[PDB]
Amino acid sequence: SELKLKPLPKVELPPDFVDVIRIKLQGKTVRTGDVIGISILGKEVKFKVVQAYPSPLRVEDRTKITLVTHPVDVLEAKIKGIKDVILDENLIVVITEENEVLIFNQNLEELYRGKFENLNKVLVRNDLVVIIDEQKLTLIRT
Amino acid sequence: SELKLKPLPKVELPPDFVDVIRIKLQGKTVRTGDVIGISILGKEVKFKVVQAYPSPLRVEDRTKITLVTHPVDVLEAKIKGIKDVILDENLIVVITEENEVLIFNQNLEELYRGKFENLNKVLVRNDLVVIIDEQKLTLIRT
Amino acid sequence: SELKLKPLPKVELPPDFVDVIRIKLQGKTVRTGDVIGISILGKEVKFKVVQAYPSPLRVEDRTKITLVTHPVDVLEAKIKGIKDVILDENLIVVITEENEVLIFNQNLEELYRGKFENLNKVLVRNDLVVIIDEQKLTLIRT
Amino acid sequence: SELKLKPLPKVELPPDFVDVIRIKLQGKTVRTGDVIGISILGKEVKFKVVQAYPSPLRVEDRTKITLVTHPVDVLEAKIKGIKDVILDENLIVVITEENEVLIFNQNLEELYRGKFENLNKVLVRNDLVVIIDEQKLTLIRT
Amino acid sequence: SELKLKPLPKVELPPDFVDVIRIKLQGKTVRTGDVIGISILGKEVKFKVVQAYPSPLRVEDRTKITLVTHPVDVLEAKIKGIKDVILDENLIVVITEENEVLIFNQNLEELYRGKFENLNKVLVRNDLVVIIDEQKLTLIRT
Amino acid sequence: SELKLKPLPKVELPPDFVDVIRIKLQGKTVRTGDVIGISILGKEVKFKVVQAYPSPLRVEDRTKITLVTHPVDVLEAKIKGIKDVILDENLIVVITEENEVLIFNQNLEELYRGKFENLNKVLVRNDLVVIIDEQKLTLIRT
Amino acid sequence: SELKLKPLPKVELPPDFVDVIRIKLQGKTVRTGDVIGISILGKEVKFKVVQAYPSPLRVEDRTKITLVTHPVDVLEAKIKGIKDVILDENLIVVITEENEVLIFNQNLEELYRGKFENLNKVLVRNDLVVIIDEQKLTLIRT
Amino acid sequence: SELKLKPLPKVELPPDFVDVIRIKLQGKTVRTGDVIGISILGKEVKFKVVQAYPSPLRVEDRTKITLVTHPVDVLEAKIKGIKDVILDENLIVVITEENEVLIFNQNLEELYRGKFENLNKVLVRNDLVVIIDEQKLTLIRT
Amino acid sequence: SELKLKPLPKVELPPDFVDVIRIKLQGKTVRTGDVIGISILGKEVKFKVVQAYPSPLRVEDRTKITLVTHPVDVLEAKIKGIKDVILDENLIVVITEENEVLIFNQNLEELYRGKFENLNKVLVRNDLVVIIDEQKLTLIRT
Amino acid sequence: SELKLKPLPKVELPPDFVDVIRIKLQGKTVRTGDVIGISILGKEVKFKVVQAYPSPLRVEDRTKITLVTHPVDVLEAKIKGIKDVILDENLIVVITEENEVLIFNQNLEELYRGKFENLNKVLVRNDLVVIIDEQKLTLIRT
Amino acid sequence: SELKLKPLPKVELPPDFVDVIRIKLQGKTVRTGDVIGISILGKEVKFKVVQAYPSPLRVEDRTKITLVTHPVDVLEAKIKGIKDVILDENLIVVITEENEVLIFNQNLEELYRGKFENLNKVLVRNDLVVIIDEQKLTLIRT
Amino acid sequence: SELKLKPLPKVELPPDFVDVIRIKLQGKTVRTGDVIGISILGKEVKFKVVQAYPSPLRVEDRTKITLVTHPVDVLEAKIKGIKDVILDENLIVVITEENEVLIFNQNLEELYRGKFENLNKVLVRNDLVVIIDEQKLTLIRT
Repeated sequence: SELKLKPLPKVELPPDFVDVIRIKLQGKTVRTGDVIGISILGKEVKFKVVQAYPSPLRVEDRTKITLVTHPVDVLEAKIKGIKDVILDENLIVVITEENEVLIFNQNLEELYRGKFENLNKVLVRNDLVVIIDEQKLTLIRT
Repeated sequence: SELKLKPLPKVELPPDFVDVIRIKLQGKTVRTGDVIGISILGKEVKFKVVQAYPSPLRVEDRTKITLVTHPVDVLEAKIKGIKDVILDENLIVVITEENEVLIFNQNLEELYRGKFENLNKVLVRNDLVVIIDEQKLTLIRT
Repeated sequence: SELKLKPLPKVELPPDFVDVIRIKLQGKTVRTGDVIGISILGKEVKFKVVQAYPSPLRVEDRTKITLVTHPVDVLEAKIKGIKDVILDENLIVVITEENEVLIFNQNLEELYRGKFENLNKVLVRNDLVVIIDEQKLTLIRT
Repeated sequence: SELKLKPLPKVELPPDFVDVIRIKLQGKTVRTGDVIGISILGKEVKFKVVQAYPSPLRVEDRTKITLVTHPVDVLEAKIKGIKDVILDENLIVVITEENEVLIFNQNLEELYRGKFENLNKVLVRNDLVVIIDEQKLTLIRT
Repeated sequence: SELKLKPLPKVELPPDFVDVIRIKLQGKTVRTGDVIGISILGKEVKFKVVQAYPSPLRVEDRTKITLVTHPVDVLEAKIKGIKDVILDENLIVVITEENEVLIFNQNLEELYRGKFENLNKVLVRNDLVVIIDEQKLTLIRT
Repeated sequence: SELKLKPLPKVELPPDFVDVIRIKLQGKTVRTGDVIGISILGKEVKFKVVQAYPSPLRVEDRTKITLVTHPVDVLEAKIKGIKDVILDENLIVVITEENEVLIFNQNLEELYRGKFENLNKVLVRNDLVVIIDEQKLTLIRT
Repeated sequence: SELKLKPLPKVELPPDFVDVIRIKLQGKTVRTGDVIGISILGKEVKFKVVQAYPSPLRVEDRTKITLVTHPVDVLEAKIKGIKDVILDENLIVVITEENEVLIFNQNLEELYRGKFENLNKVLVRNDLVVIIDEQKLTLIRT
Repeated sequence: SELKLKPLPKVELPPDFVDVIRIKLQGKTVRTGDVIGISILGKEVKFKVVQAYPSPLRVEDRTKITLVTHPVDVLEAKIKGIKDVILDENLIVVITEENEVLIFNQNLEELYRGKFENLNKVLVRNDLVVIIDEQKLTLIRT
Repeated sequence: SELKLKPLPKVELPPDFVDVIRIKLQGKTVRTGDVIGISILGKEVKFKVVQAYPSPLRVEDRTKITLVTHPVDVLEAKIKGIKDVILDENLIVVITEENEVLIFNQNLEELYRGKFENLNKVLVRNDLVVIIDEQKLTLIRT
Repeated sequence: SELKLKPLPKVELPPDFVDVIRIKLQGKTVRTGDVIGISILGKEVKFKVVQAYPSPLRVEDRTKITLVTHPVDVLEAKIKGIKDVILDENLIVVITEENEVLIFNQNLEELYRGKFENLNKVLVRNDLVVIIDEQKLTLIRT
Repeated sequence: SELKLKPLPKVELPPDFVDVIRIKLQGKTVRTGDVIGISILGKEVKFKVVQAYPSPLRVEDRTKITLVTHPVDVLEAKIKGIKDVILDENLIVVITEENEVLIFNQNLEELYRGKFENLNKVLVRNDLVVIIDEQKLTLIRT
Repeated sequence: SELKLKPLPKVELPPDFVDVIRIKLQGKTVRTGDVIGISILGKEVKFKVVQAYPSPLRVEDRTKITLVTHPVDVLEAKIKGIKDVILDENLIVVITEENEVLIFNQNLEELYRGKFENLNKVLVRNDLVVIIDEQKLTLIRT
């Protein structure tokens, strides 16, 4: 059991902070990507579960807990057969090998999913995504 | 059979509202872009059909219904044989196989429709669209 | 007990979704602002705990659960005696009545806290915050 | 009683089309934003009701019907007792007499509705809406 | 009878050009604001009727004709009691003393006209015009 | 004979409006690009002759009259053998196969015409047009 | 033989003024850019020679005279064998066959003239002109 | 009596060239903007009169002559009783004591001159000049 | 007594590392901006003292230590009697009670130091700082 | 052995200060970025080691010491086998031979370090770093 | 007598550098603003005479010599009775109490000097300076 | 002996100005690139020594003097085998064929010089220069 946590955006640390975390999170179920509030020294402190191994995970006394210190949010998305990726202002447009078009925002939240038998083009400009086959024009607004 | 819906007023919903929607829409025909009013907790709540796959579609028991929490709009324009598309600042220009030029705005409302026997090139910059054939030059001011 | 949850960014909804949520979240402890992953129909779905009443809260069979549908993140911060607020690009600068300067980012995460006996000025431009008393100049970079 | 209409596809019309439209609308109720399909020369053409004065209205013999060649769109939202409005980039923020805050986009689609007991100031910049009372600071991220 | 004409954008001038114009416009009816093509020296030349006195006017031998030379389009609109004018990109918003709102483009074509019993505010930003009374919010897109 | 007219920016339509137009324009001579004021229902209404076929044309009983509905100004200019067209801010530069350079504005008014025996280059930037042969440099400021 | 003229004050002209101008310029020499004063109705009016084709030219009876409205100016610089030209923000950079570099501003006023034995490349950005040969690097600051 | 001059080609001059110039201009009249050719070392060199103080002026022995390097130009327009001036992007707008409005470009070339009986306000933005009096609204499009 | 620290390499830390830091730094003197290397898990890890309140400070047992997860920098410049401060694009200009002007960059590195007997005004725009006294004008180019 | 130094406060120095600095640094080890305090005229002045060649270096008698008047800063980060680097707005992204990705800011402070087994492409835009392999897509939000 | 010199952009410093400078500049005449090359350690080094007090000055054994270290160019110009200063892009416009207008560039080189008996206004925008009295409008383009 | 001088920015010229300059520069030593103030007609006039042949040079009666008239600063730097030059805002980056990197400002003052055994890349963006070999990353801030 591994818990990789990231304080948001900071934490005042008491002595033996690991024992405290273990006691406060004892028996809880945790998944990768979760955000958990923990009462420390009388004040609420949020932690992003950067990684739970495995996920989900039940926090036990044997669970190893580490602090993540990078001032950056890491977000992942499993996508089968990525043909091309287009990047605009807080827009991420992914086209798959089977002509499926996906639209994500800055938090990597899936804003749009579409299937297109034929697929001539996909254009991106600012808030706009235009999808072109040989029968219709599809416009998607963010 | 797939439905992606979202409420027009951003009100809080009971989690089983999907059942109410299913029984209400059972056997009815739904297209992308439709707006359907449904009584919830004694008040009518309007729902926009963000996407229907396919469209049109007849709601069955095995139809997947999805709640959307983002202001995505999906617009379509049925156009036969799209050869190429140009995307500029709030202008969408479409050129077909039969040498037709169509001009849309950012809301996919048609601003112009035209046919050209000969057709060499099509240029777009800001509010201006220039169309070049073998005989004449056509200036279109948006 | 009240749980106001917001799907991120969407959820495919099964019949009797409330019973499912109640069963999956049964006996868990939840605070306002948390983000929880829930396995639904074989797929992981994240929910932002928009509000837990009270907070923290232990999910029981009597707990009323509602879905939040607004495509917007609401973030709150309790600050005693707000004298003035300055707003720049993803920067929120707050000055208190007792000459305390606070700097928040776009996620309302406290980036900086400072106490200043005397306080002549606070200036903001882009990434920069300049703090002026009668003894030193304090610059804070975001 | 006045109707301002425009065709959705920008096609060439015979000058007496208004008569057929009149026979179509004789005795019907029409509001601003309505879409009316009418057969012209054997093909269906959709017309948008750019404006109806008043709205709603029942078409009579003395109802004036006007063809519009400009791309104006008119949207309205009934809100009782509007105290103040802030207009930013594709954001419309409305504050009522009872300290209610509503946030719309450029299509006048509701992004948020919230009520606030105390209310000192409301600041808007880009995607950010800051609401300031005497106790806490509320950040709304669009 | 007086005709004030403007070449668009130029005219090659023959001897006794006044007699030429008089003969070519023989028996025609002319209104202020019209644009007329006249065959001069074997080439079509466009003239803006900058002013017809009176308007409309029937061109006779007694009609006095003068050339306007300013490289600028002058457009006029009679409005009783102008309270305020707001000016943006190719947008002219006029508010009268009796709360009438008018919206013109760069060619002074009346894009919008509205009456509002109560009237708190009128805001303009780019393509958007927002009108605020004490009952509803009106959004106008250009 | 065909007359394609566009109301500017709108027209209140009477019954049998085609007969009305035919009667009002009876015996008049019309060229493509003309703008004509016609008194309809007691108010002056401007019509752009979007196209007269042929041009010029004498309106007769056989003349087919149609209304144009596109919210766009279409301007045409016959140019023999267009080699290349350059597009900048409200500037349209056309180069012919016989080394002639033409410069138009946003209204397709011929601002400049020039012949150049030799012709190496034509560069465009903002208001400036630079023409290069093997003997001199020509600068044209708009 | 062609003259393109325009009055300096944009005042109204009698249509036959060209005749008077002709009497004034009979047998005289006219160049591009010249300013010619002519008495009309008892008052002097100055006319700029927008273009003289060719220039210089001797005015005859067969000289074509055109009235111009738009404020176009034509500037020329005789330079033998222009190899390439770079056009930047208010900077015109010319390179000749024998490796001569000349720098002009937007008024075609000569800012610099220099000769370089070897000549590899010439770079331009804003106020800076960088000249690269086989021996040294030359920086020219505008 | 002062002359500020500069050569048109930026060529190297002998330090005593001013004497030769003096011999050339003895007893002649020199104005601001004039171009004077003078033989130096057997080759003609053109000199622009950057400034003549005053202008016009008759050259004497007591005339001060200054060599200027920087490409400054001085343009003037005699206008009696200038009440106010508005300076925008390549537009100079002048309002006189008797409510006359004159519009110039960046070359001080007159684009428009107009008289208005009453005169409330004058607004300027980009290409648009709006004139507000007690009777009508006048739009001037540059 | 307060310490806000953050690691220079963004490595994962054991949660009780604060104990190690406390025992390592017990009785030592620490100032804001200091960089202190501390052995963790057999590897030296450098920690930047983001803020020490007060500074300097001697680490005790009751000293609060905070982990920071963001790239905040805190810079200070001790300057006696600061009258006013101007913040522009990457320039910070300070004016004191004793008429001293100091110029810093965005990293708070001193670019200029100057004293002025008389002192009227100080203007800042981009790279230029203009200083106006009763005698002379001083231009400072950054 | 070469030292390039500059004073932190921009004070006036006696020309022989380098001697005192030499006596201060005799036999000491100096690296790039070091800060060295030296008493001049009775007051301590800090000097930044802008560059040391080589670094580290031990000051000898034959060590060259240079006074610098330009505001250049030089930062370096030892990274074994740098495969590629992408430079955006205050973001420096480094990719190594072993497919390691490191993200730094404009102060060369480490924001992130991560290792990726497979690695097709890395895209950068504003605050966004997108990492694309054959299985998943990784978004890094700065 | 004081000489304040600044190396451009750096100087390698020999022992007893003051004696060296004194010997190399012995008996030379120096004015504020001069730039002098001095051979030091076998290499030419430029020094800007940041200040000579008095100016001019003859370097003698009594002359006090100091090094200036600020990474900034300081330029001064004595102007009697400065009423107002306007600052634009690389443009500095100064108006005196005796209605004299002076125009400087980024290097404080006097680009323009003008006297105006009456003086209503001075407006600055980019390269343009507009001067308004009660008889004429003066435009100065830089 | 030849002196090529440039007035900054102007010079009032007396009769026999060459003799005057020769007498005023009597016995002085002059280097290429120097700036010298000379009292002429009672006013200090600055001259850039554009070229001294040879350099340095002692002004004698045999010295030939010419005036340079270009309103531009010409700066030269001898660099053997220039492989590539990158140009940004007031930044000039030069890479030699033997992997030497040099960084100059707008005044061609050598801001940075570096040797790199291995050398993969050099990137430039605004104030930043990044240098990449196979062992370290070098960042240079301007």
